[PDB]
Amino acid sequence: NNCPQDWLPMNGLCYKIFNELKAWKDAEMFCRKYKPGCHLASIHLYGESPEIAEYISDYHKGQSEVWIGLCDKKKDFSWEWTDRSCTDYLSWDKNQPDHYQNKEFCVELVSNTGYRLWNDQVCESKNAFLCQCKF
Amino acid sequence: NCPQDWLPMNGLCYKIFNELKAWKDAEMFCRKYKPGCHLASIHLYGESPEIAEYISDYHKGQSEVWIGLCDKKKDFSWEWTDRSCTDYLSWDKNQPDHYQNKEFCVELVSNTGYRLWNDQVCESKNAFLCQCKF
Amino acid sequence: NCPQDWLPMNGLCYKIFNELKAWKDAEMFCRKYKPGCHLASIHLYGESPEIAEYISDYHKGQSEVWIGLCDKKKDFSWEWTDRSCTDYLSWDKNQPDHYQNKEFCVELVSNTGYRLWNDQVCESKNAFLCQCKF
Amino acid sequence: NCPQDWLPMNGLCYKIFNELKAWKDAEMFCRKYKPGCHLASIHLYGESPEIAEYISDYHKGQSEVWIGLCDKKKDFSWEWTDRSCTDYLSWDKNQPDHYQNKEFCVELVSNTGYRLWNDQVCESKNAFLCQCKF
Amino acid sequence: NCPQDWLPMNGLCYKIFNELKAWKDAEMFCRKYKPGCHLASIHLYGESPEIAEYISDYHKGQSEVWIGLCDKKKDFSWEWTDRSCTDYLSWDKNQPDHYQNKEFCVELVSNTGYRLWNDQVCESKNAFLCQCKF
Amino acid sequence: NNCPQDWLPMNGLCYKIFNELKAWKDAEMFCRKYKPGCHLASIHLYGESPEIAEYISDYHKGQSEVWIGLCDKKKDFSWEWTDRSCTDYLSWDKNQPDHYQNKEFCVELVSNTGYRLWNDQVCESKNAFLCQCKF
Amino acid sequence: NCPQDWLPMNGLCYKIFNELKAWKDAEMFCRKYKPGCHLASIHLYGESPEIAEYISDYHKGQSEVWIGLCDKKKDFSWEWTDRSCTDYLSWDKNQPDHYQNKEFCVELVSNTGYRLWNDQVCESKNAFLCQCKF
Amino acid sequence: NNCPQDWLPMNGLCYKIFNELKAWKDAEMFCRKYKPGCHLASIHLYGESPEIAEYISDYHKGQSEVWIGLCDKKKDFSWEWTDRSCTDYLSWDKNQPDHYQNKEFCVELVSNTGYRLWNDQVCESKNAFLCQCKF
Amino acid sequence: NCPQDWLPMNGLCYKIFNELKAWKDAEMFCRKYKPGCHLASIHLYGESPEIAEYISDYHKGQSEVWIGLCDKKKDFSWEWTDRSCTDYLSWDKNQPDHYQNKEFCVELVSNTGYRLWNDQVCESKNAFLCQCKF
Amino acid sequence: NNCPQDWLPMNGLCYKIFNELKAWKDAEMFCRKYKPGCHLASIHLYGESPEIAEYISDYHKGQSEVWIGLCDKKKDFSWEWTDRSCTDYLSWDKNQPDHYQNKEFCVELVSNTGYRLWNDQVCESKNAFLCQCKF
Ligand SMILES: [Ca+2]
Ligand SMILES: [Ca+2]
Ligand SMILES: [Ca+2]
Ligand SMILES: [Ca+2]
Ligand SMILES: [Ca+2]
Ligand SMILES: [Ca+2]
Ligand SMILES: [Ca+2]
Ligand SMILES: [Ca+2]
Ligand SMILES: [Ca+2]
Ligand SMILES: [Ca+2]
Ligand code: NA
Ligand code: NA
Ligand code: NA
Ligand code: NA
Ligand code: NA
Ligand code: NA
Ligand code: NA
Ligand code: NA
Ligand code: NA
Ligand code: NA
Repeated sequence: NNCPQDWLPMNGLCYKIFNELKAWKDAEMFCRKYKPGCHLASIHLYGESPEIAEYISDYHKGQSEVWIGLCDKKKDFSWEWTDRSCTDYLSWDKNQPDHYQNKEFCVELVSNTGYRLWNDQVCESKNAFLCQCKF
Repeated sequence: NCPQDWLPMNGLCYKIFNELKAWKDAEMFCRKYKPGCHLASIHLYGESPEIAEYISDYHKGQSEVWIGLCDKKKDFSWEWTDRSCTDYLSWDKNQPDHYQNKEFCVELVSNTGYRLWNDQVCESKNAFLCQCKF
Repeated sequence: NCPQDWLPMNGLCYKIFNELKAWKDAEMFCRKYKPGCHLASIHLYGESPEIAEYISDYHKGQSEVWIGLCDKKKDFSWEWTDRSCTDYLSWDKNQPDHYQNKEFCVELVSNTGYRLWNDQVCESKNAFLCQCKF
Repeated sequence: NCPQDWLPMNGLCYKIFNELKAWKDAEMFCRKYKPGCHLASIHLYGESPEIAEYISDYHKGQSEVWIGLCDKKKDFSWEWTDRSCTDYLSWDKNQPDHYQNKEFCVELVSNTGYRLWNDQVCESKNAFLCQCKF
Repeated sequence: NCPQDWLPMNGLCYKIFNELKAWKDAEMFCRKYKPGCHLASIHLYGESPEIAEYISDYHKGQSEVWIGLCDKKKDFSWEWTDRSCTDYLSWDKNQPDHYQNKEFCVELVSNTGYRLWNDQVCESKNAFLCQCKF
Repeated sequence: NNCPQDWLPMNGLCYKIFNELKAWKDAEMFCRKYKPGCHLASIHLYGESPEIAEYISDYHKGQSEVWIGLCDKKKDFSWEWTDRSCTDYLSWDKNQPDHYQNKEFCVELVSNTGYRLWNDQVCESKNAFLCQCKF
Repeated sequence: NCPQDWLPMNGLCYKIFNELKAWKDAEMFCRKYKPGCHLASIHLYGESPEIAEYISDYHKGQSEVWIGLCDKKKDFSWEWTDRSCTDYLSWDKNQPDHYQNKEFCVELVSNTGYRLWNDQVCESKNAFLCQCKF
Repeated sequence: NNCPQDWLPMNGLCYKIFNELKAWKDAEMFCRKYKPGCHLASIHLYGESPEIAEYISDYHKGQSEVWIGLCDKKKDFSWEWTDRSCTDYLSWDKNQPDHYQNKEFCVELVSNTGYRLWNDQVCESKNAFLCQCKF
Repeated sequence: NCPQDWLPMNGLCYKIFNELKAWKDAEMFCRKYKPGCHLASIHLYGESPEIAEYISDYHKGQSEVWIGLCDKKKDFSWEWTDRSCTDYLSWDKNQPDHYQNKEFCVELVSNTGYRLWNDQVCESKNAFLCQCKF
Repeated sequence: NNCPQDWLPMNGLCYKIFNELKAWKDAEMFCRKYKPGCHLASIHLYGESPEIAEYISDYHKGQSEVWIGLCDKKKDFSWEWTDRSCTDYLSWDKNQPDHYQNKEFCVELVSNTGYRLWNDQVCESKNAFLCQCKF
């Protein structure tokens, strides 16, 4: 909050991009075991996506897509944040979500959009990821 | 304003200690760890999931977990050690029950993921969850 | 900022209405009573007993009471009418049950003091609890 | 947001009622006077002298004053009727004492300026102080 | 702190007016209704459904609804009449499109539940949503 | 809720001048029984004296002094407000308090100073008085 | 906060009076209107347009408008009549100018839309804008 | 910052017990010279007393009593805090303050009560003491 | 936080840099210095004097100072790089002037104490002022 | 608010006394060049005086006077703070300000009154001085 100087402060939390390529579950547990009170980031405001988007475009090593903490654990278009927050904001890319081949149930940030809009993607895909934390 | 090995939550800092201690022996450890600490208190439906998940990830152990709830008068009058109000409950199946009329301290049950509570014999030994102001 | 025939609670204002209406009819009655009204939403363990006592003291009859929770998708996707977050639950025992796949609207149960919820058939004509900004 | 005939104190409204009534009558009178009303609960040192003058000046009559503190278990475990915490005591000398046997309700003592408390017979008729939320 | 025929939201008061007026008339009507009023501005993602449901319930008739957003410079430089920041957008599919370079005022689209926007001829006669400060 | 329109709003309390001439101990009781939560006025900040001064000069109908709620109930220079507020501000006139002839234990605003400065006075003197209320 | 015919702005109420008066008498009228009123003061870059528009809408007839800024020392020390700090300026081009003709009071320039300031003779009858605390 | 680690944070202030035995005036000056903005502690709420009590009982090495920043320098029951705070709260033990033999004008916390209640005491005695600091 | 070598003002931390850079190069420097950094934005009349004194006492050289205001689409539409609104202006005499239609980036004028603004060539190597969020 | 330990926290700012002797001109500049966002101290509340008065008395290594950031630049009783704050508070000493021999235009705190009250004195006089900083 109280954020480290290599983290992005925003609306009470601290956000950071991780360039390692991990599957969605791998990345979630990475954040949670990084420090108490960490998850894959949640978004809740129209004005948070641009600030996140620009931050990734400036500190992202590579071009890998970026996981965030939205999941469809019931495979029925009921999307949930892993920080147990409330799905009160959506920023989907065109024609998404689409459950392509019924393989996609996790959510990434699309590089083509500036990491601004969301896409549902195959869980086991190995991407970069964005942790959020309380400090 | 917590140390980076603690859980921030609603202005206080929480932490799981893996050593085994009796309820009283656990409360005293927290109190003497640093000025202004106690066995943790819970006051919101939302704090119960948050704690359960923190423990399930950082509990370098196996056992159940003490919290600072005690039936002092032994008549279902549950006080917190930190002297805060008892305005929230999260019991397990058919708890509290005073099994053998020797159970008066409260623990977090691992079979529930550490979300529900059970009254247990105070002199038994578990891990515990401290609660500190920093 | 709320009239005296209503209960003030956490910035919003509630009132039990005794005329029986089906779930849909009740929601719309609140909506058109005044701009910014819905069937009530509940978000804290502390809000439940305060609503339960208000109903008991001001409710005429022993009928059940509608609240703004329903499953529009008919698959356990519980959504409040006022679009607030489903961040709290107080289900009765063995609920929700989707009994005979006719129950999709949630009521407060009378013989629990109105602390616990039950999903019920939408056409059932109950009392209802409005929630309004002012 | 208090009306003019009430005392505004710390976010609640307080008013004395001079009609003589037993304790359970006083509590239910407030309850049904308006939604969100009970007998007064006192929580701060600074609140006792403020209620003290208010009653001293607007108590048209001469009686003791019920407040919403009672030993519902009859074993010196006192609870407020608004479900609030018991985080403050302001007893008189030699109180509480369960004198004789049935002194389980709490009254404000006129010989203290209505500042200190005495436990008294449930069924005794007194003036009473409602607190409400407007 | 709103009247009852008005919708309270995030510190301001909103109301739908069903008389059909061109954009500049609708702005001037709000302005003269009471000091400190303008055609509504919208600043949060959650504000849109709130307005969308209000209008649907209270829109006597069937029209598009003016809001206080216009492109005075006729070059995609949209400004709110209340001088607030243009920190939020909620366009309909393909809009804004400056059709035939004659569309510079913003309306709410009934075919989206009044959630999404379209740029429209300013002289078109629409219902309108005033926004006042009390 | 707010103050009534014939009252001065200042820092959460309401103040009104009353031109009736009363003894200090009658002034206090008039205020206390005007409405629950009323006492003779209490002043706590440097900037409060000008606001109270100007207000009186405009809505005062007379040339009398004005009682305020400061009292030496002990008769030994222990000045206390009737509202139980903190004696954390002083604005004494020249050579005050004086305990003139061991009879001056109640405090009045001095019209000769614009009603900005205080004077300890005989309590039985009949002056105007300033109430202070919570609404 | 305010009455329904006043402009609420940043915790105060503003209102224009179309009667013509000399500066001194305008100030006197505001002060004896209601306790806690003066000629208006301006402190933020963003307030001047908010006032400029309010007047342009509710000013009947035409003239210039007084505000509560003057110079009693007769140099260039401008003091508000509400004793607030002179921490914001907004003069018209080449103003102030002491056009030694009794020019020591400030008015709003209709040629700017009532946004920028000008020093003009005190005795000149102009309209005025009061600033009240409700 | 907002309280070191061996200090007790409470209601926006920091507190610490010093077991070095000192006189009441000596203890005051010790605090004031420890850091800018320090005094012998001040108590203001019914709930503050037991939090202090529990803290002292746990962290007080030694057995003596404990000074707090309340004294009667007018020697007439005019009790005032050294930090200029308002005497808006009392917590005396039974039969105190008793000005025993007109020697007692400084205040201490009483062991018999768990350091919860107060006692007026000879200002020259040697007790431990409780500092209070803004950080 | 705000390091002791930065200027605290209204929740953000500002620091002068004396290394001479083109405007884009100055912006990309800030953005890459620390997450949450851009060229400075200014929003209050009172912010301009405080920035001015800071630069006059801490900058080295006599270069004009860049800020993050830019006419990106080159039509007198000035936007901040940190995405805050353009609600404040402090232009210099007869500025902006798009001189020779080659000036689209905004600098501070040393000849005004670094208080007023001027549009300038985008690659004019100047000192710059970063605005960060710690 | 984030004051280091050698500074006085008060009402959101940090203050410190410097015993080095410097003129008013020089003292104001040393503060401003110490850290970004510094000036000679400003005072705005009745209660700020005794809190400053006591801090200086405890930490002043000298017998000298103390500069504050108040001066009459126009030279006509238009007292203006150097931090550009409002002159909303006065604490003038006895028979001050007095422009003694039309030479005194800057303001100091006098040791006579425990550094509580103000005197206008000579700009070029070399006194101790008090800085005020945002941290
Ligand atoms: Ca997809
Ligand atoms: Ca058990
Ligand atoms: Ca059911
Ligand atoms: Ca008794
Ligand atoms: Ca269009
Ligand atoms: Ca006298
Ligand atoms: Ca002129
Ligand atoms: Ca004693
Ligand atoms: Ca230029
Ligand atoms: Ca002098
Ligand atoms: Na988030
Ligand atoms: Na807790
Ligand atoms: Na609700
Ligand atoms: Na209460
Ligand atoms: Na709006
Ligand atoms: Na007061
Ligand atoms: Na103003
Ligand atoms: Na204290
Ligand atoms: Na800024
Ligand atoms: Na200051």
